Amino acid sequence: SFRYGTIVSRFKDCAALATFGHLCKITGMSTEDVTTWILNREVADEMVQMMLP
Amino acid sequence: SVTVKRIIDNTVIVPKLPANEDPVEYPADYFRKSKEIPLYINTTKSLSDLRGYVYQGLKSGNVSIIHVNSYLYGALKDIRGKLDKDWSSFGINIGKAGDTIGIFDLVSLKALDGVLPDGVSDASRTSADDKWLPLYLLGLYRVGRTQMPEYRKKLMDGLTNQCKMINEQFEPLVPEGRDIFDVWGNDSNYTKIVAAVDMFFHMFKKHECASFRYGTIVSRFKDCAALATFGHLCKITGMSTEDVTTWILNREVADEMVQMMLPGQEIDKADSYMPYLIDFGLSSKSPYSSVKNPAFHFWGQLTALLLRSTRARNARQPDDIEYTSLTTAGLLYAYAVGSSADLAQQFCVGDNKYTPDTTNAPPQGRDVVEWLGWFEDQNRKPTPDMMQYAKRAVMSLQGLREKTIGKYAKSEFDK
Amino acid sequence: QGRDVVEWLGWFEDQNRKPTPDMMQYAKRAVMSLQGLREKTIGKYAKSEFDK
RNA sequence: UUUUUUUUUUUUUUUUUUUUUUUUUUUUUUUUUUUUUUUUUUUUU
Repeated sequence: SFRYGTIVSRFKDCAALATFGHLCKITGMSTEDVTTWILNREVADEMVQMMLP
Repeated sequence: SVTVKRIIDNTVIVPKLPANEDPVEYPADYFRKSKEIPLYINTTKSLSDLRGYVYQGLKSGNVSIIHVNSYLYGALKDIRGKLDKDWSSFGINIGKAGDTIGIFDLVSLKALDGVLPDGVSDASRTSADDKWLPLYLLGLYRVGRTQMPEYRKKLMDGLTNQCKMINEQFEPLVPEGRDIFDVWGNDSNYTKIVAAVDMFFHMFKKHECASFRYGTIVSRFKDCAALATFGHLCKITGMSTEDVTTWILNREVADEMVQMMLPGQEIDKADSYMPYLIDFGLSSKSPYSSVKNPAFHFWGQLTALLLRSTRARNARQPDDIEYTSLTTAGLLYAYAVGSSADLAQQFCVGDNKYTPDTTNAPPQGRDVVEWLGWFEDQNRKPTPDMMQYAKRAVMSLQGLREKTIGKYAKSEFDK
Repeated sequence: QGRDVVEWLGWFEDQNRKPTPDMMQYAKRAVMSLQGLREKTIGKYAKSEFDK
């Protein structure tokens, strides 16, 4: 129960990652199939940055 | 239907929903086990004292239900009522030729031994016993049934009925909302007293004390609304019980009808135990309720409405029935009766009219097969003419309540 | 004719996988004249989607 | 320097209750919030 309030530290300012998950569940597409619909240079860039191994 | 399979990987799934027993219980199938109906009149001590016990108790406070029961049995112990011909129901004999049977000529049996105040109360109250006090105690069962501001409009008609060569006043003061005298409804023995009062005076309509009936009337056919709606449909369509039966066009309405028309139930009998099946504790789940006839209730009451019933306006819309399928059925029936007027000459002066004298034109009369054939040829979809009939029927209905069939019907047909 | 999935899917095919204008009117009718409905319900969702 | 759901987790998710019911229906009645004595412009000479 100590989680209520301690929960907003989890993925704190990792919102971009969260919208990638969300975009998948809405389009219902695979993670890779969503990746292939990225059509702007600076959106590809950010994706590369977000996915570094 | 048995086997269903997931097509992606050829594996067998079995679809299943939770059980639902809670089955019906017929009047007849009860007297198969017991021959009597137990009336547990607890205390049988001092009848004059009880009159004061209930009077002072009702005058704001917690009057015991055990008390009033003991009172009512004492006050209504009039062995009046000259039996006209013969009285028998479900095998139990009650009357013969010229018998002088009273109102409690079904079982009495003594019970418990715990009483409240002890002995002689306040000798304050005169006779005026049987004259009005029993009417009131029975009259609170009528008022107790409801739960909307209609109470302070049905209790108003209680007080004005205790003046028939009487004229007194009132008793309690607290608003209802289920708290005061509403406890009594769930009393097996109290309800049994009310049901035996209604039954006695349904037979002895001419009797002086038959005024007790109004207040105890709401027990006759309690939880038998579906049966009432079937009668109403016959009256409003003008068709016979057989014809109406043939106009059932949904599988689950048919089932319900069959359930209701079980052969050995004495439902068409003049003076039977059947209408008091609930309050005499003969049944824990009426076969005849709206709850157990939801498809039939909706279908019957929707048609009734399209045909210009004023009752139906305010009927409850049930849950978990096929509204779409049911509604289009009801429409066909109403449209058919509303088109085909009966209209035949009845009287003459040696001068009669004889009836024998375009393509998508509706059938001549009110035969199901003719209309069924016509609906097929209409692509199994309701015509513009019948949709316009349904509109005209529902528009200009005013102030219809939430969750009624009237609200459903205006909303469906008058966009 | 009936209520069979294979059959209705084949008819949906014939309508290049997009809902018909009669279908849209059907759902329109089914949702218009729904009264006060609260936020984040499938009621609110359906009226927004089908009543415009 | 931030962060950028006036999002947030623990299950959950009819401002759903099942006890039976369900016309804010009771009709014993009886139903112009008609009534009789003419009369029948809130007409006058």
